Amino acid sequence: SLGNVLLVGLGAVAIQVALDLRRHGAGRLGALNHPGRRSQRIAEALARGACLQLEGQGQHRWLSGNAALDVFHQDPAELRDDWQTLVLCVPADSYLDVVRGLPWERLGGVRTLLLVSAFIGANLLVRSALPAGCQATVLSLSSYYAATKVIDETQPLRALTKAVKRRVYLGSSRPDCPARETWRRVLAGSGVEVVPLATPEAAEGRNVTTYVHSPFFLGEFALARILSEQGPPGFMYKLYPEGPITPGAIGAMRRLWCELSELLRRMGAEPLNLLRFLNDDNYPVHETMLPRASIDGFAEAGAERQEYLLFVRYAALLVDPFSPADEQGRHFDFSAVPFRRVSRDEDGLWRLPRVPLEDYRKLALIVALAAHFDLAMPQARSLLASYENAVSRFIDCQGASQCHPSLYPIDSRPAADAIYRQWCS
Amino acid sequence: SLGNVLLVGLGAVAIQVALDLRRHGAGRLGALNHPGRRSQRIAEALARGACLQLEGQGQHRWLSGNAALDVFHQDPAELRDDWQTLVLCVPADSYLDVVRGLPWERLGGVRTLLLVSAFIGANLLVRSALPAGCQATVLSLSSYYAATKVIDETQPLRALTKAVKRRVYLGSSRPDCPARETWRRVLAGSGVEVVPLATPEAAEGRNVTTYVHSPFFLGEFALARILSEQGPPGFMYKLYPEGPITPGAIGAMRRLWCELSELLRRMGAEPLNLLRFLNDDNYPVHETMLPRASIDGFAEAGAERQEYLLFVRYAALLVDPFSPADEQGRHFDFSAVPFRRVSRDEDGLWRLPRVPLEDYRKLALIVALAAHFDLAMPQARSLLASYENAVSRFIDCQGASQCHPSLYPIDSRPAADAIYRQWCS
Ligand SMILES: NC(=O)c1ccc[n+]([C@@H]2O[C@H](COP(=O)([O-])OP(=O)(O)OC[C@H]3O[C@@H](n4cnc5c(N)ncnc54)[C@H](OP(=O)(O)O)[C@@H]3O)[C@@H](O)[C@H]2O)c1
Ligand SMILES: NC(=O)c1ccc[n+]([C@@H]2O[C@H](COP(=O)([O-])OP(=O)(O)OC[C@H]3O[C@@H](n4cnc5c(N)ncnc54)[C@H](OP(=O)(O)O)[C@@H]3O)[C@@H](O)[C@H]2O)c1
Ligand SMILES: N[C@@H](CCN[C@@H](Cc1cnc[nH]1)C(=O)O)C(=O)O
Repeated sequence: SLGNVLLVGLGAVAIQVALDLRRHGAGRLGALNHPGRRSQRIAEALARGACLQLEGQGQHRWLSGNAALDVFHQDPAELRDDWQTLVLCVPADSYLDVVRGLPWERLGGVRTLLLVSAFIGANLLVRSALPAGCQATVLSLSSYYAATKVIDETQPLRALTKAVKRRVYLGSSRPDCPARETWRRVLAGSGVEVVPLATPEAAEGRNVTTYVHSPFFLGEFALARILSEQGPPGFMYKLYPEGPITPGAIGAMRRLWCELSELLRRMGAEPLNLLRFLNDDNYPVHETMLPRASIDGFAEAGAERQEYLLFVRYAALLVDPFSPADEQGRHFDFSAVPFRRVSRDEDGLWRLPRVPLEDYRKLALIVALAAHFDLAMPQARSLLASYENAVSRFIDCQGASQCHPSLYPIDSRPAADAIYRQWCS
Repeated sequence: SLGNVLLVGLGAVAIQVALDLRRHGAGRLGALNHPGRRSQRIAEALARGACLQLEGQGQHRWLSGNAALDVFHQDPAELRDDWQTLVLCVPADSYLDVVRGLPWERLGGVRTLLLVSAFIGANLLVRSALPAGCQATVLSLSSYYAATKVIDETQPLRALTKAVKRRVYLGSSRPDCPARETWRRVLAGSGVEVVPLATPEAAEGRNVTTYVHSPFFLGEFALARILSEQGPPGFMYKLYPEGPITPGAIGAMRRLWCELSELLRRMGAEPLNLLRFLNDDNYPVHETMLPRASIDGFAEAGAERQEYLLFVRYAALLVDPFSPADEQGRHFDFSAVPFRRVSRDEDGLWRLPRVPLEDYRKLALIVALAAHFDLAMPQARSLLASYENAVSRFIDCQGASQCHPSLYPIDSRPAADAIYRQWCS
């Protein structure tokens, strides 16, 4: 079945998954999280008798439950060969470090490894990093299937899920993989439809953040908010000047979707209809704003129409059109997610929030991979250089000695080269 | 050059105009307001010593002043022939009525008649009703040049100008007409730029409400709010579902602009660039939402681009992007102007607000006029039909005995025919 399940990285995602895993019945449930303040707080909470707790918000409160953890490790040396399934709940830009850091000499019994938020090439990269003869199947879930946050870092085991996707996709490094069906069931428990696809890259090409975060949060407006310490953070999904969404950002979104689509075709995977994907799998609007015919025909509609429809879609979501109206006729301000900004870590060094550091690193790797398929991806590269220039000016102003080295530019070509070699086996 | 000036319709517009007239320099100032409760209060206020009182709000505090009314009539037949200039400050739907009611055969001293909110064809309609040989020049202003309101019907001659337009247009029935220059200076005193055009219809075709109110407030969503009794009233300039703006309504806007522009051309008037007119004459947005080259090139853009640009324009104006940002990074909610709705009058009868009643009437005339130039105007007719069917069902439900006669069907063909006859003269 799933056997004993080890969660790697015990954050908001891991707690949602733990709930769904305990509904399905796992056998033993463990977690490994690298040493640090969070791990320390987790161990204290578990030692005081706490359990993982998940709160569903609003119409999701039916999801609420508690789940028990059998073992927690903040030290890989105590791991023994007790685990059949590994679930990576760490940031996706850390998958390589995490897979290299795992004690595989002690994990020979692992037969499945699930990437909960994969990107194009993640399955191949993880496999290139496995030890020789490893025969764990690697599974790529397209995106994390919910929106979950740890409310209060002082209660590190309590998370709140505010939203749930209608549907996600799941590929496997092993053809016709039986494990996909198990995960379909596991996630069905929280209301999500899991669509199995014949290839990990087909699933990885349906990672929603690659298509949305890249054009919106790697641009000038977003980085200016993110790299700022004074003034209001702005809003991530509002129109200029309150947020980053402009016709030019929408054009970037269209042009990058075309590039990513061509890469997926060159790796043997069917691209997606971006508008139907956003509307049908993530969050819809009314037929008056987006006609069903326009959604289904998006890929054939021509660039100007395509960009008009994407803009309408994001404008139509500035509020939640299905939320209840207030006394005055207003709907919930769905678009007001403030931007998280740079902050100083415990060593005094400036650090970047995961938006956009994670989005930058995923795209840099996808671009470097695409060069092996002779694909230049100029729109992706333009968004990379926009991020690089903004961060470089922030180091200039702030001083290098003040900045965590994750702010410096990272070389994606070794990883791309390992991905491509793995692909050509 | 203005001589003695008779203001016809002593309401908010007239008070503002009176003060602008006095700043420039005029003769005696008279007013003609037809009988009614308002004229009764005016008469008492005048008997108690009242003046015309203008107050400018905030920025415009410098507009404030008082002006004496030298004469007040309610009965057109009591007018003496001591008037060189007439200014029609009544609703435009009453221009024909007013001109037909005046004893022109003993008003041979009138040299100028100014229509303050002239619709397409208004100049020609007014001239239609003048006696042969009448030598008065008819001037057409594209629209009233401020936003003005009598605060309290208790102090009937005290008005509040809360804002002043950027620019209006003025055309004259007399080619290269002198009095045009005089009125340009008079209104410039308020801060508006007045642009003389070569014919009356060139100016009449630059009324913004014809192009915006028609598609937005004659549609199904706006009428459902306007005819609504209970529930929140909604917002005139927000997107569906909080307001009437949808891709479909923007399509209506583009198509109606096409139809109006062809009518103007057949009438000898150069039409306008809708996008340029909205941005430069009404409220601008930043270059990143609407590039100047896109604004200037709008007429030549192609229908899909044009519709996208129009939608961007209204979406960009959901908040005032030039308003100061608050602590949270939000701008002023410029789009939350609630719909005014039907209400019972003095006699208990349901009345429609000026929006959309005056807009329906203006558009009905334009469509009837256009038929004489062999122009079907199907978009305009679809909007008229939507209004008529909605208002017709409201009468069905409430009962005609409960509805004011202004809600009943109208036939604008007799006025259309006279405009056309005068135009062919
Ligand atoms: N949360 C969401 O709703 C959401 C939405 C979309 C996508 N995602 C995806 O899911 C990922 C996880 O989100 P999350 O919210 O669960 O994150 P999170 O709460 O920050 O948790 C990640 C966990 O992994 C550990 N971790 C972080 N960085 C690591 C590294 N370099 N090496 C090893 N362990 C590390 C963390 O511990 P420390 O804090 O101690 O490092 C923490 O326990 C996101 O990064 C993204 O890829 C999540
Ligand atoms: N005020 C603005 O800011 C503004 C802005 C844009 C457009 N406009 C346009 O300009 C027009 C005038 O506006 P307003 O605000 O001044 O309206 P108002 O306050 O209604 O004033 C109209 C005045 O004319 C009188 N009147 C109406 N019909 C008449 C007739 N046939 N003969 C003589 N007097 C008559 C009214 O008397 P009763 O009340 O007794 O009928 C009233 O005193 C409006 O229709 C409006 O669409 C005004
Ligand atoms: N949040 C997602 C990215 C997709 N966001 C949604 C829009 C949205 C979310 N909240 C307010 N608007 C979208 O673009 O369709 C993720 O990170 O996976």
